[PDB]
Order: sequence, then C-alpha cells, then structure tokens
Amino acid sequence: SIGIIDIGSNSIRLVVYDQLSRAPRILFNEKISAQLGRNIGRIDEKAIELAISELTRFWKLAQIMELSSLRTVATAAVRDAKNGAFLLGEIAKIGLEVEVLSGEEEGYASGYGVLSAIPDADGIVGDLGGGSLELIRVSKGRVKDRVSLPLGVLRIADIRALDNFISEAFKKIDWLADARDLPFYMVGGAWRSLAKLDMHVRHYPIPVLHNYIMSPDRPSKLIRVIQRNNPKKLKNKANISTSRVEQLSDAAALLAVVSRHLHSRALVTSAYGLREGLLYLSLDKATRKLDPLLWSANQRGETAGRFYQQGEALYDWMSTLFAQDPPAYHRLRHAACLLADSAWQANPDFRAEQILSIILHGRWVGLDAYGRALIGQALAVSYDGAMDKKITNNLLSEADTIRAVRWGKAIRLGMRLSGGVTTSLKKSTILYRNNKIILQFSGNYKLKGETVLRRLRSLASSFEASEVVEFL
Ligand SMILES: [Mg+2]
Ligand SMILES: [Mg+2]
Repeated sequence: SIGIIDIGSNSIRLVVYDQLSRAPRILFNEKISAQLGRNIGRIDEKAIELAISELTRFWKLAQIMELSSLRTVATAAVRDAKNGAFLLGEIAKIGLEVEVLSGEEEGYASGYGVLSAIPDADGIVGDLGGGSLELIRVSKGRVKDRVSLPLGVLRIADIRALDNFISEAFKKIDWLADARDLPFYMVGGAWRSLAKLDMHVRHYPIPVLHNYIMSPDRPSKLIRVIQRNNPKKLKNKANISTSRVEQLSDAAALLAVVSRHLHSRALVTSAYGLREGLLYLSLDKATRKLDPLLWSANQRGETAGRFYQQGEALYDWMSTLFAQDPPAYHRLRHAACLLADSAWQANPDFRAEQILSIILHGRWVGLDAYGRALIGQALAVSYDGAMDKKITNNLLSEADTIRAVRWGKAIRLGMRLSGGVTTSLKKSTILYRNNKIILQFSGNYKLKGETVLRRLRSLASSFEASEVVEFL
C-alpha cells in the first residue's frame, strides 16, 4: 500500500511496503545503478536519461499496484548540482513531486531507522551513501546529535590521506568524545554489502543481515580480501553482484578509519535505514514504541496460521513453566509462540527444517543472531526436529539449549492438545512443582484423550520430572 523512492547520487531505489505499520513487509524492492552525481559541476545527460526512464517505471509500478501513497525523496547532493533544480522539475513531470532532504532531515531519518529496528540502540549510526556520510548519535529511544559529511562513496576515491581527512573533520564534532566505546550501527547499501562479504569470507553459519556483528578489525581485513580476489568471482559468490567492487574497497577503507576514530567497540548492521526511518517518523508516536519483533511475528501468524493468530493464549498457557527465564528471554518465548503455527502446510517430516529457515533467514528486526538461534531451535524442537547446532554455529549455551528444547516441547503439547485453537487452553494449567510436570484441567476435560499425552511425557522427560495429569 505505500511506496518510497530514494534518489541518491550513486543509485536510486524504489521500495513498496504492504502498509504503514510498526514493521511493514517489503512487497517490492528495486535498485537502479544510475549515478547522478558522477559528473560533478553538472549531472551528465546520460545519467539523467537513465534516471528519468527508471523513475517513470517506478511511477508506473505504483499506479498498477494501486498504492495509497508514493513518496519521492532526494538528497541535497543531487539538488545542489549546477543543473540540480532542472532535473527535479523533469522528475515532477513524471508525476513525482521530489521532497529534498536537508542534512538534518536525512540524518534524523537514518538514525530513527536504526532505532526502529533496534529500539535499545545506544551508539553512533553511520549512513554511508553515494554523496554523504551521516553520523548520528542515538540513545534512550532518541536521536541526540548528528553531523552530515562529504564522504559518500563517490567522494572517497578522490581522497584515497583518508585518515587525515577524518581526523580533521572529527576534531570539530564535540559530541564524539562522549560517545566513545559504543556500537557503530551501519546503514546504507555499501556497508550492508560489505557485511554480506564478511559473512561469506567467514563462512558464518547464520548469514543474518540484521544485527550482523563485526569486530572493528574486520574492515581492514576486507580491503585485503578484495585485493586478493578476482572481482567478478567475489561479487557473485558473496551475493553482492550489482555492487561496484572498487567502491566496496573504498567503503571498507572509510569504515576502518571512521570506526577507529570513533573508538567503535562493534560494527552492527541494521536492516532498517533512511527509508524505514521515514516510515517510523510517519507513525503516530505511540505506535513507534511497539516491539517490532513481536509486531512482525504476530502478523506472520495472522497471515500464515490455520486459525489466524492463536499464539497469545499459547504463550500465556506455557509461560507458567518459564517464569524464571532471564528478563530478556520472555519476549523471545513470545515471538516463538506467535510463530508456532507458521509451518503447518509442510509435510510433517520437513516442518522443523522449514520453521528453522523462516526464523534464521527471515527479515526479522529487534533480534540478534543468538536470539534467532534460540527461537529457531525451540521451534524446530516443537516440530519434532533435532537441533543441528552447526546450522546455528554452536552459538547457544547449554542452559539455553535445554531451555529451547523445553520451550519447544511445551509449545507442541499446547498446540496438539488444543488442535491449534489455543483459546481452549484457558481452562488448563501446566506447572513444574516438586519434580513433577503437571497438566491441570479446570475445564475442557474432554480434550484429554490418551495419545496426545505422549507430548506431555516428552515434556516431562526434558524436565527430568514425573508426568502428572490432574483434573481439578
Ligand atoms: Mg541514502
Ligand atoms: Mg547521504
């Protein structure tokens, strides 16, 4: 239902989202490699010709998709070309009014994009685009400070000396000194592509874009990877075809110098950038505070489940076993319960495989790799799978491996007992007391049956407990 066209100096992108919601699904995403800024200074005719044809396609797609809103933004970089104002008028005649973003508006959108995907972010956001580097301090749910620098990807080759430029620029930014030893949240296409390169180079058994973590030493090592490889093979094998390898080398150099000068403790990818920041700021303010993992997992069980979303009564029912879970884990148990019906159409013996890829390889935010592994292994267990551990890179502690097995067995007992109509679990309680796992019925006694209690035996076994069924 909504579209954003993001015009930069090094590429243009259309993204269509299913609705304006807390965590919307991407229906369509197309990046164009026209480089409006390369000829600064004047934008060259052939760039303009490429851009107007592509933008006209973006307009036409918006018409046939019947979008409820299409927003077009451009950077000040493009506007301030000698002929920038003329190009903006040529775009308007397509039917696309261009909203030119100041440095302030650009940095605020990129920073709230990271806060949308990572609500607890506390660090510096770096948006490396074609024409600018935006640096944004985020803390406490807010953008706190911001600077816009002329260090886009196109500008890096002209300098790269790179250390001295950053050193000089950084001296004038007085808030960097209070922001040391914090994460560096990377957004923009070049740095997201560099993280995909790192995943490939490292063979990291969970290739998650969102919240992928890199040491501050990785960028310097990636420069050497690019130099030590055939550029064509590297791009294709790492799934970053369309990236310009020379630009990626420049991006890595900049990342190394910026990270060192900011004293970044970790480099963290955000799947949400400027475009998702615009959406977040378009929300009602109270909607912004909703948890985007649980929002997105709720929507998935609504659209995929047999009886829409029944995970709420399931989470309520199973959580009396899990009251002592660490504070951060309750929302992960909840997200697993919301997704507990999402592989029902698969043949029984492959549902564990499916649900695991949905969790590990879905576009979830508000979650790190360890959390994906926890939810994914709980849900694999819920669908009668063993736990590979090598697909999850042995990330999990033994305590949390036991915890995931217990979550998964409780989920599947609840799902099998209720048939998936989890409202009926409102008349039941499942408890761990005195070395017993006790399924209590205060009502819906007819659900008990006999065979389904094999799931209770399994759960009891994972607790080293006596299976008990009690009617109250
Ligand atoms: Mg940008
Ligand atoms: Mg920019």
